[PDB]
Amino acid sequence: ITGRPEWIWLALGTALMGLGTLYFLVKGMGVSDPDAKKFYAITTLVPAIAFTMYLSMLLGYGLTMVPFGGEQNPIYWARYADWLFTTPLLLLGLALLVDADQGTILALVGADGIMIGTGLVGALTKVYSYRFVWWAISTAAMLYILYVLFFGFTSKAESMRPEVASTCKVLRNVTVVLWSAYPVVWLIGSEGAGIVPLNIETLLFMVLDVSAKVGLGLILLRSRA
Amino acid sequence: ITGRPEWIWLALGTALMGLGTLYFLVKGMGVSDPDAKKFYAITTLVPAIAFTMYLSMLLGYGLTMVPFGGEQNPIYWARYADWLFTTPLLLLGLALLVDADQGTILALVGADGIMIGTGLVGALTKVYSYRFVWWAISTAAMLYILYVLFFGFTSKAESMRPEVASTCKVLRNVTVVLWSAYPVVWLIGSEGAGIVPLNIETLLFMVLDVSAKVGLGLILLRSRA
Amino acid sequence: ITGRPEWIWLALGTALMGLGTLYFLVKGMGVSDPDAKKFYAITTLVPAIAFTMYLSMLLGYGLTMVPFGGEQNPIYWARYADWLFTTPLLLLGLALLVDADQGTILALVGADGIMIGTGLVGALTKVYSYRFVWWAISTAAMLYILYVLFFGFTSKAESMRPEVASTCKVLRNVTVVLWSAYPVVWLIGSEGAGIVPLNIETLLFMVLDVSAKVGLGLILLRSRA
Ligand SMILES: *C/C=C(C)/C=C/C=C(C)/C=C/C1=C(C)CCCC1(C)C
Ligand SMILES: *C/C=C(C)/C=C/C=C(C)/C=C/C1=C(C)CCCC1(C)C
Ligand SMILES: *C/C=C(C)/C=C/C=C(C)/C=C/C1=C(C)CCCC1(C)C
Repeated sequence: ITGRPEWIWLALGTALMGLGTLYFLVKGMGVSDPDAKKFYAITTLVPAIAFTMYLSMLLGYGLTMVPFGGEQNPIYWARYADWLFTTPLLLLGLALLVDADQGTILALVGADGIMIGTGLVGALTKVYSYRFVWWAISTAAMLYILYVLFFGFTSKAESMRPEVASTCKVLRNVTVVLWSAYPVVWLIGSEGAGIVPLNIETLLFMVLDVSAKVGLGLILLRSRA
Repeated sequence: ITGRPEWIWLALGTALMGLGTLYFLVKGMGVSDPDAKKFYAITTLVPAIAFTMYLSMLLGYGLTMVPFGGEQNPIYWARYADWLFTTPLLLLGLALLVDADQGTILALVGADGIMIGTGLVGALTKVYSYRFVWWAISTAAMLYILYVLFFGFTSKAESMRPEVASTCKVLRNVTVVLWSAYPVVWLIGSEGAGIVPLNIETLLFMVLDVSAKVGLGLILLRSRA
Repeated sequence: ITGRPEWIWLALGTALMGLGTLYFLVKGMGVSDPDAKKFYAITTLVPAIAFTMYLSMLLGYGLTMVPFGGEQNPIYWARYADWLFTTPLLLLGLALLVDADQGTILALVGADGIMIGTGLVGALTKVYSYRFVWWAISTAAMLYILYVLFFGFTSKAESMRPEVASTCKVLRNVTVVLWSAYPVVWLIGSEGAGIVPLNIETLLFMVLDVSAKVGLGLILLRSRA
C-alpha cells in the first residue's frame, strides 16, 4: 500500500526523466549563441535533477512516514526536493524567455521558494488540522506566482516579435493549468486528504512531472532565444 | 515552560510579520524604476519569509528539543531558518543600497552564511562546553560582517549624493546595534545560558525581529533607489 | 575505531584550514581591482567554510551512524556539507578565471550540485547494493564536470594572454587529478567499501582537502585577474 503498489509509476517515472535527460544531453552538445546555451543548460538540469529525485523515490531513500490523522502515512519528501530545485530553475527559464527585470525575477524565485518550502513543511506536519493551513499559505504563494505569470507573461510578453504573443499565449495556458494541478492533486491525494489512493496519486503526479519536466522543456526550448 | 508560556509573544509575532507583509504587498503594487522594484521585492520577501517561519514557531513545527547541560532544552530551530534567509536578503538590501562591488557582496553574503550556519550548529550541539565555542565562531563571522558594514557603509557610503552620508549615518547605527543584539540575546537566554527565561527571550527576540524585519524595511525603502 | 582513532588527522585538518583562512584574511586586506577582490573573496570563503566543517568533524557534531552491510558505520556527513559549498565556489573560481559564459557556469554549478547532492544521498543509503548505484551517478556528474573542465579550460582557456595556455595547462592537470581522487578515495574507504580503514581514509581525505582548499587557492590566486 505504501512504498510498494506504485513502484511501477515510479520506475516508469525514472525511465522517462532519464531518457529525457539523455535526450537533452545528446541534442544540445552543439549550440552557438551563449544565450541559447543558457536555455539548454536549464532544460537539461531539470530532467537530470528530477531524474535523481525520482530514482530515490523508486529505491526508497526518498519515502518517509508521518504520524497524522490517527495512523502512519507515506510521504515522499523526495518529491519536495525535486520541485524545490526544478521549479526555480524552470521559473528562471520562463523569466529569461520574455526577458524580465531582476526585480520580478528575485520576486518570483523567492516567492516560489515560500511556496515549495512552505508546502514541504505542510507535508511533514503531524497534526491534521494544520496540514491544510500550510496548504493554504503555499497556495497563496503559488496564486501570486501564477498571477505574475499570467498578467505579465502576456503583456510584458507581447511588445516584441511577431509570434511573441502567439507562442506565448500557448506557454501560459499550459504552465498555468499544469501548475495549478499540483496544488489540487496534492490536496485530494494521500499526502493531504484521503480521497485518492497513493497508487493513483503517484500516476497522476508522474504524468504531471514528465510533462512539466520534458514537455515544458521542449515547448520552452522551441521558443527561440 | 517550553512551547507554551510564550505563544503570546509568538502569536503577536506572526500577526506583526504578516500584516507587515500584507502592508508591503499593498504598497508596492505600482513601482516604475526597475531598480525601485528590486528594493520592493526584497522588502516583501523578508516579512513573508519571516512570516511563515514565525507561524511554524507558533504552531510548533519549528520547536525541537536538545539534550545539553543535564536536561532537555527547547530550541526553535525555526528562528535559525528565518535569519538563514532573511539576513542574506536584508544584507543584499544594504549592499545594493550603497552600490558595492560583487566582491564585497559575495564576501558579505557568504560571510553571513558562516555566521548563521555556524550559529545554527551551535544551537544544536549537545555538549554544553561546545555551544559557546560555536557561539564564538559565529560571532567572529558577525564581527567581520558588521566591520565591513560600519567602516564601509560610511566611507563607500558617502562619496555620492547630499543626504548620502546623512541617512547613511542613520541606517548604520541602527543596523549595527540591532544586529549585535541577536548575539547577546542568544547568549544570555535559554538557547545558550540560563540567565533569561524562554518566556522573556522570545519577547526580546520578537521586538528584535519585527524591528529588524519591517523597521529596517521601511527605513531602508525610505532611502531612495 | 570510529570518531576516535583519527581525531589527529581531523585536528591537524582544522589547524591547517584555519591558519589557511587566517592567512587569506591577512593577505587580502588590501586589493584594488574589484575583480581581484572577487578572487580574494572566494579564496577566503573556501578555507573558512571548510574550516568550520572540519571543526564539526573534530568535535563530533558532524559524524553520524548508518546501518548498512550488516553493522553500524561511521559517516561524516560533515564532509559532504563541506564540499557541498566549497566545490561550487571553487568551481565558480576556475570559471571566472578563464571568463566563461553564464551558460557553461550554470551548467557546471548545477552539474556539480547533482554530483555532491547525489553523492551525499549515496553516503546515507542503508542498503549496501545501492550505495554504489549512487556512487555511479554522482561519478557521472563528476566525469561531466571534469569533461568541461579539461576540454575547455584548455581551449577556451588559451585564445588570450601569453602564459594563458601555460599556467592553465598546470591548473588543469592539478584540478583534474586532485578531484578524481575524491571519487576513488570515497570508494575504497569506509564510507563505501572496506578496503581502507577510517583511520587511513581521513588522512587521505585531509591531505586531499588542505591541498584542494589552500593549494588550489594559492595556485588559483597566483593566476592574475
Ligand atoms: C517540475 C515540477 C513543477 C513545475 C512543480 C510545480 C509545483 C507546484 C506549483 C506545487 C504546488 C503546491 C501547492 C500550491 C500547495 C502545497 C502542495 C504543492 C507543493 C504541491
Ligand atoms: C531578521 C533577522 C536578522 C537581521 C538577524 C540577524 C542575526 C544575527 C546577526 C545573529 C547572530 C548570532 C551570533 C553572532 C552568534 C550565535 C547566535 C546568533 C545566530 C543569534
Ligand atoms: C574542497 C573539496 C573539493 C574540491 C571536493 C571535490 C569532491 C569531489 C569531486 C567528490 C566526488 C565524489 C564522487 C564523484 C562520487 C561520490 C563520492 C564523492 C562525493 C566523494
